[PDB]
Amino acid sequence: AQQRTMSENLRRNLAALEAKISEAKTKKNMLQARAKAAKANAELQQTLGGLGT
Amino acid sequence: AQQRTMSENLRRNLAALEAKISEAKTKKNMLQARAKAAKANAELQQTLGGLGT
Repeated sequence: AQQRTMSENLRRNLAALEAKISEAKTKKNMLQARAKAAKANAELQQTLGGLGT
Repeated sequence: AQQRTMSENLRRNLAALEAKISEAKTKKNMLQARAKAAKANAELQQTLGGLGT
């Protein structure tokens, strides 16, 4: 009875981590592109304006 | 008569130790798993949150 309670606690939190990794991988696809876009846009904003060289 | 009283005292406390070792072995089975579970869960709680890296 004790083992069964302990195992359930472990069985549940395993599912939570696997779901969490899935959540991270799903975002990581789009975040990488967001970071690339932002820098190029920032470089462009300087170009459009007079700021810097 | 003296020997018989002395021997009984020793005979009894032997049974108590053997029972005590049995009590320890029965718990040790489940305690080891409890200790493993707790650490992995703690590591996971940091992951779920923002705390640490």
